[PDB]
Amino acid sequence: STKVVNVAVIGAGVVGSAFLDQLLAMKSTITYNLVLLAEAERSLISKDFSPLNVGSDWKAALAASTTKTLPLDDLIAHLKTSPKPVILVDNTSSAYIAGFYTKFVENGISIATPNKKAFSSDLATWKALFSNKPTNGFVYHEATVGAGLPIISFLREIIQTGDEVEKIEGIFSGTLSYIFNEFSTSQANDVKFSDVVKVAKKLGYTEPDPRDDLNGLDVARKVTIVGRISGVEVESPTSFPVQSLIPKPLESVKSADEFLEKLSDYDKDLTQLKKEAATENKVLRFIGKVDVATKSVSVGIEKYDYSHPFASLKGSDNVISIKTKRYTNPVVIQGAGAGAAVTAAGVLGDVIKIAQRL
Amino acid sequence: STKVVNVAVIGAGVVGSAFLDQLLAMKSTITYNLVLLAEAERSLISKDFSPLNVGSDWKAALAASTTKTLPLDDLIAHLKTSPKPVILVDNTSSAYIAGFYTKFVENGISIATPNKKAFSSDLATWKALFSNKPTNGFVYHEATVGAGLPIISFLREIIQTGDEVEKIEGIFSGTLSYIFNEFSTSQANDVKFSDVVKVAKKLGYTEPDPRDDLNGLDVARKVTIVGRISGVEVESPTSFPVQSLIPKPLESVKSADEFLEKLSDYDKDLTQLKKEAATENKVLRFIGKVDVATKSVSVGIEKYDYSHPFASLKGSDNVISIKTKRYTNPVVIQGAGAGAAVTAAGVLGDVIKIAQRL
Ligand SMILES: NC(=O)c1ccc[n+]([C@@H]2O[C@H](COP(=O)([O-])OP(=O)(O)OC[C@H]3O[C@@H](n4cnc5c(N)ncnc54)[C@H](O)[C@@H]3O)[C@@H](O)[C@H]2O)c1
Ligand code: NA
Ligand code: NA
Repeated sequence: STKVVNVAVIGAGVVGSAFLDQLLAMKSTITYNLVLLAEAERSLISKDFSPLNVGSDWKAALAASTTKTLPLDDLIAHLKTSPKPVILVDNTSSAYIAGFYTKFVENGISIATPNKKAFSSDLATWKALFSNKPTNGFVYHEATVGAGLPIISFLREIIQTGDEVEKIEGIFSGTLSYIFNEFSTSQANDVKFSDVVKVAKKLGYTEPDPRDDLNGLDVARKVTIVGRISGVEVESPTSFPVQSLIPKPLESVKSADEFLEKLSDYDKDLTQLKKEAATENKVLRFIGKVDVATKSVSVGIEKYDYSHPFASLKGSDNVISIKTKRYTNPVVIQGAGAGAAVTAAGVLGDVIKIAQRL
Repeated sequence: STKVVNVAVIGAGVVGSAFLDQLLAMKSTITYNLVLLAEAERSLISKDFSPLNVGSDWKAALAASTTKTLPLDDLIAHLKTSPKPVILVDNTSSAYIAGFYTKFVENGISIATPNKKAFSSDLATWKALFSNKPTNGFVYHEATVGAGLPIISFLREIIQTGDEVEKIEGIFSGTLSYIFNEFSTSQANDVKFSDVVKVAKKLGYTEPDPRDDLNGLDVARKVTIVGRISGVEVESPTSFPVQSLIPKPLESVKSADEFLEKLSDYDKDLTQLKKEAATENKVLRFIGKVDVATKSVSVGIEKYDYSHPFASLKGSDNVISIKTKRYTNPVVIQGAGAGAAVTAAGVLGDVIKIAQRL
């Protein structure tokens, strides 16, 4: 519905710029007018709400802008006056922006985003975002868990029709999936955890500092989200057991490059844990888990039989196994769970779901 | 104020019945009014367009009605009269009703359905899926391929995003998935093809006459749908290779129930193939296949290694493997692809998409 929608983009980084390219080249019966292109420093803004005149080369326009990005209270005071429904696309991982979601929604502005923040913080924030009071903006966050795979929309659809989630488990980290798919295979191999890690870092399958992947916070925020969708009132990303791969108190002691070279000093444990699993004919994988019956959520290493689909993941795919009252046999979804184009497409897909809803 | 959508249902069988229950139970910010229900010669029609007063038990109310079922032309006329957008839900498998789809849509009546007829006939009939006219209802057929799994919506989504499907292949028949799951397994099986069908027949996991499942026509039906969505203009479900499982030229004979009793005479070929695959650590599966580059579509048996996702299916499960420009590694979606509840949930899932879009 509404043949004309205004899109307000925040974020022009790795995911953000692919998103912009996809949004600006998309052909549809619905007209999507870009009215904001904000970055940390500069920002493009249509005071008019008419489409920003950038053709398909927004980078030169943005680079040439000396207008400072508006503080969110100012941005909303402006966007709320749009003559057509507005959709905020938050392509950042900003706590600051996330902190403003509720005010966006309350001002009738919808949100499409991969930012996990607002969905993995306060439990009241969460409820406020999905209240759907009249005229308030709709909030879509498909890309928060599983990038562009059809996961969250599928869960929400299912729950709406009356189905009930009972158990979920999955590998929601592309970096950790890669590491384990390499570190623990069916074939017995004496590969060290430290070697795989720094190898992953060199190939670039890691955040600049691998510790931002090994701590499990990323996977913990995603399970917080999936758990709450499943009806488990998870308090926070740290209110349940989250097994960190960062070697014990030798953690918040080091500093980047130090951590890496210092890591090899612990391959002992994982080598022996992997061995015991190779005894029980299982492999090690890093998972996120939800159990609604027991209202128990968790993150960490778990063993999986060689037959299990988790042991045959290709590359660094993500996977979610979903058991509900109706799907007694698991619904299993695999595929890239990260990557610029695929993640931006999931966000774009969310923009399309909102555009038809408005 | 509250958005309202009137729902008109045709068919209260295994699926429709689950659909109706789910519909009357669902709680949403949008109000769905059941304004018409038709099953065989009995219909419940709210001449008022107010929600049918089915009290608690809609079955008892349907059975009590003395209102005859309206010819389709009179049904359309009546529906055009509704004060609110109407969504027709065809829970039949009728090629006759299917034949009236165009009339419904060009008259502003939307459609949600598990009925594959209209989508798997000739190509020109399929082309009539785009709102050539601005007063055209929508057409959703999610449950036509893979029950309630997120397949068709996912395919259409990424395509809109700019992605391009290159290859697809999956198990699309619940019955045939069940049969091959019993017949060809990883753990040294030994059952006769003959026996797998006879039992699937008694449990009612196959059409009253399993030949309608073995001729492979149904998967060809769903392949025609997927292939079209993928940009391959499949002429019809019989314009491409389809491997039939009804024993050689010894099908166009039997009086039907005769078939089952004479089937045990040909378990040889498949028993051989079965053994061979096992010898190779592979399993046998009946699949559908589409290749967009070569515009090649087909269905039939294929072998898969024990660790392959197509070897992890349970009972009536089915799967689809999608390789796209962005997903070099396929995203694989699996789970129940048949069954009252899950299918009805797929249809209601579409009813909800349409309602939000209206
Ligand atoms: N990189 C991946 O593979 C991947 C996979 C899934 C999800 N994500 C998520 O996608 C989002 C985008 O990540 P990314 O890789 O593009 O990060 P990035 O750092 O490359 O881009 C972030 C952008 O946000 C801008 N920004 C930050 N704070 C801002 C503010 N207050 N106002 C305006 N602009 C602001 C930055 O200037 C930058 O252009 C994050 O939420 C990330 O967690 C990333
Ligand atoms: Na996702
Ligand atoms: Na489906």
